[PDB]
Formats: sequence, structure tokens, C-alpha cells
Amino acid sequence: GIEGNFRLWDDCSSYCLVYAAPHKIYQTPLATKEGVLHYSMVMKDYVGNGQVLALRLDDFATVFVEQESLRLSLLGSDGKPRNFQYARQGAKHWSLNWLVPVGDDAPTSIKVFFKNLDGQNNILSISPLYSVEVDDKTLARWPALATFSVTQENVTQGQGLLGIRRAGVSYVAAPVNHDRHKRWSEWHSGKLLCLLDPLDAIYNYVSQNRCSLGETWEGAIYQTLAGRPVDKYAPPASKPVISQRIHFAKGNALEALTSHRVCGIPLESLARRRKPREEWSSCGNPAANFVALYIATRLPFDQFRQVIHNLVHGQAVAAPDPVPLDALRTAVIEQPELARQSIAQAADIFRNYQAANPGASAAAAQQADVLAVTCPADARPCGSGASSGVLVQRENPTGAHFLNDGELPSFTVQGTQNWNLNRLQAAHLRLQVQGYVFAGYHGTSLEGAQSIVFGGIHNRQQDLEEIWRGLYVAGDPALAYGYAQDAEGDERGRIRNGTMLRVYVPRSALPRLFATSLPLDHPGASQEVARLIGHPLPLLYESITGPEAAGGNRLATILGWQLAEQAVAIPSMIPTNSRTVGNPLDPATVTLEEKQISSLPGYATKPAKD
Ligand SMILES: [Ca+2]
Repeated sequence: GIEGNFRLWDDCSSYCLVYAAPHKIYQTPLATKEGVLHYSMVMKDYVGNGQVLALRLDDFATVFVEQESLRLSLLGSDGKPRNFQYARQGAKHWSLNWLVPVGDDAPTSIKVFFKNLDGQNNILSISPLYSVEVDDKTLARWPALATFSVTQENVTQGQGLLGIRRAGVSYVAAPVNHDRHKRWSEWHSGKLLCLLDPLDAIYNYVSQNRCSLGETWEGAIYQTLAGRPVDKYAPPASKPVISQRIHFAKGNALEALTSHRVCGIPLESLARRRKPREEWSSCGNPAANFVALYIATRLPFDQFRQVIHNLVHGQAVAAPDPVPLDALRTAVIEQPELARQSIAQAADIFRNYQAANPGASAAAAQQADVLAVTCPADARPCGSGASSGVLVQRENPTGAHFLNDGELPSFTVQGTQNWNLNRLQAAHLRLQVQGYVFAGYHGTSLEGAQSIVFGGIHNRQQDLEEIWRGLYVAGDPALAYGYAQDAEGDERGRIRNGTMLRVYVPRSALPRLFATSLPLDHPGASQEVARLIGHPLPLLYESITGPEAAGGNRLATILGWQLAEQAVAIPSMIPTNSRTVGNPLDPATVTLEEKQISSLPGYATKPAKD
């Protein structure tokens, strides 16, 4: 047993029992290019007399062990204290983990998570990966100078005990080359677990979408450095919610998450770099800037579609102070579509925040944490019972995850770049193998495409009857092509060419892809479509395919947003053209090769069983 200082790797590699005393801090060393360290140990504590144990993680955190909760208490470079609580729910065992990045240009946040366990080392649940931004002094301190320590905060009768098993630290190397933007792109997502042999089982179990997708260092070697850490954990009984809780010191959470959605930038990439290295000139900074500027005018976020339009066309606006409004006007006129994309996303994020936090100000939203929930990519709604004080980011897959290692596509007025007919077929294979089917063509603006393909298909406000809300697609490219452009003209009235996208939905949704012969503008559409799906509109986890409004010689598919948010989109090879904007689709331009992969799903014409 340990009644003083110790050596964790030596003493607790298999088992050691700490006789926690108040008034005594039992300390240990933690000594052992680019990569991740995963410190791990399995705990069984005894705090039966209401003892509270305090485990100092070097200089950056403190874990408090109470009988019914594991509490983490953080200290970044901000100085201010941030506290969290994880419920044990009667569990007597638990794992303590934390992930430290090492490198010259590695991330500047450490992660800390607990797992509740049964007697037999089976996962019962997992905590959020609590992320904590730390200074360069703190980052330099690993792996060689860092220490761990155990103590009891309170004086009680009885004897506080902490039995540690299977203490260890494992390294995993960053991949060779890999553009830094991409290399660490999963540091702030659930997929971080995929870098970790013990836990790679869990993420794959939850999503099913596999760790195959993303920069998850497939070829990496999860290697031990010291002690004897647990090597593998079994998939739990029920599916756990994998989630990362991320903080923003600058109080720019809405700006950041908006950038993330609009531009498809890793939340990690929008955080302190060790080596500053503006390469976010094209999308990142503008989008964030729009949110800041919009906030400064105090305009309701729901009115934004109107507002942006007015500022584009020199129509008045209800702002008392003209200076912030003008700052916005200027930025809006320079990039009216990107302004429209940016504040659309921000609007959705903020609407959700208020649903979890009634009467909360944008200013408050800006200082909230982001809770990146990797959804159980199957059932229905992941984000559930928000911890109040978080912006909930639901992580489903994105088109970009299915693209080759080649130079990533981009959406110019000349057209889609680095996108040939080979990459589409190869990317179509992956989507098939991964259990998706083509649902239809989608036409969007250039900036709309970067949003959808890289940031993912996220719900946006729309000037649509609340009932008919959803992502619109179409079997016939002609119908989608109508919308492959800026939604409206700038101050000169110019409408740029856009981009043609291919939306794919998951195969497992096929029973829920309904079809009617009745026009969607027909009065009795709402009732008939409701009869087909089992509830009144709007559309949840189901699609609807029917005749477009008017005579309309084509079929329009509306994906419900819940389905849409699980849907994925890649670039079509059907080009738009800068000279012909406003014309119909010239069918010469649609290749046969792409036509052959665009067979449509077998729609259902009868309500599901009851
Ligand atoms: Ca692995």
C-alpha cells in the first residue's frame, strides 16, 4: 500500500492501494515529433464515510472523487475555474483518462474523460471529453516533468481508499506529411477515440459509420511507453453518447461554430496554434466576422434573410446606431451570398441555444461551450437534455469524408476544381459500401456547396411553410440545376453560377422514403403526406417525392431535416456555367457515366406498419 509519495508506473501498473490521508499529498512523477499521449488507469475507490478524494493532474486539472459523482475542475491559461460533474449512478469502478498532444505545431488543448465501469471492466457509460486549453509552459511540461498526486479534501472518520489498476501511458504517432489543417482535424470531434486502440471499438460501435471516415491515422501504432494500460475494452451493452465539450477563451463560440459549419473548418483549427502561421481569408474569418457584425446591430437573427437583402438593395433597417449597421452593410455587399450562408447557420445555432436556454442573449451564446455530440448515427435525435450553457453540435458524416486523398474539391465560378469523373465513381463506391444510396441532385450556391460538402448538411431557416421544411433534391438534374446559383442578385443584380451536388441518404432509411402521385401544391397534400408518414407535417426522419407545383413535369424530393442531417452530399460532374445563368440545363452536359450511378431509390406508396 501507498502511504506517501510513489511511482505510478512501477507500483500501480497491475495494482496498488492508496491509503488516502488528509493533510498529506502523495505525489508521483509521470516521466517515461508529433503525436498523442493517452494516460489511463482503472480506479476502484472507497469513500464510504463521505470522504472526497482529490487527484491533481499536474498543473492543469483536479479530479474530485465523491461516492456518487466524478467532478473535474479545470484551470487553463484563462485563470478562471470551470467545474463539471459526471454521475457514477451506483457504479463502484471507473477509468481516469486524459489525452495530451505533443509536437511543435500540435494542438493546445488537453482532454480528460472518465468511464463508469462494472466489476469486470465493462463500460457502462462515458463522460464528455472535457477539453481544456493550456499555455505553452504547461504543454512543455509533458511528458517528462508532469506529476500526478492523490489526497483527501475533507477530514472524516473511516479510511479513504483508492485502488488503482493497469496504470499506463500510450503514445500514437502523427502521420507523415499530412497538411496540418487535416492532420489534427479530429482533435475536437468524437472521432478522436478512433486514434485509441482501447476505445476504437466504442466509436465504431456507436456510429457504425466506422472510424474509416476522417483523418483517424489508420496506419498508426498505438504503443505503450510505460506501465501496463488496459489494451482493449468491449463494446458496452447500450450505446453511449460520445461527446467533446470545448471552450472558447475569446468568447466567440457562435462565430467559431458558424465558421465550422459554413466553411467546414475543424474546431481545432480555430484554436490557439503553437505557431500562429491568416489562411482563413477565403471563408473562415468572413463568416465569423458576419456573426460578430450582426450581433453588434442587435437585429433579431430570424429577420436576417430580409435584412441582408435590404442592405444589398439600399433599403432601410431598424437600427438605432448607424455605425455597426454600416460596418455590416459593407461586409454584406462585398459577399452577399456568404453573408446569407453565414448568418443562416448562426441563426439555427442560436435558435437551438434558446430552446435549451430560454431568453439567452447572443452575447451569452458567444461564451457558451460547444458540445460536439457524435450522434448514434442510426435511430433519430442525438442532442438530448442539453447541459444548459452549451451550443450542441451534432456530428454526422460529411461528403468530404468519402473523397480521395487527392487535393480537395472547391467551388469556383469556373466550376468545381480537382473533381473529375474518376473521383466521382470512386467516391460513389465508398458511399455504396458505407451503406448509402443516391437520393437526388441538389442545386446550391458556391458557398452553399462548401457549407454542405465540408461542413455537413445542417438545418437552416427557410422562407417556406413550416410544414414543407426540408432539404430539396430531385431525380432529374434539370430541377436541381434551377437552384445551382446565388439565391438572388447583388446590388448590381448579378446572379453567379453555383454548384450541382449529389445527396445520398442511408440505405437503412429506404422504408421511410415515401412517394405520392398527388402534386405537393395540391391542397390535400399535407394530409396525404401526413397519412403516408404516420404523423402531421413537418417531415422528421423521412423523405417525400411528388409532382412539383403547377403543371410540373418532374418529381421533387423533400428530405426531412432529421433525415437530411444524416444525409451526405458530394459534387456532381454536371457543371454550371457563368454565361448561361437562368437557362435550363443543357442535357448534353450530363455524362452517361454519372447517369448510370444515379438510379433512384424504390419509393414506398403505403404507410408503414402499426
Ligand atoms: Ca487504432
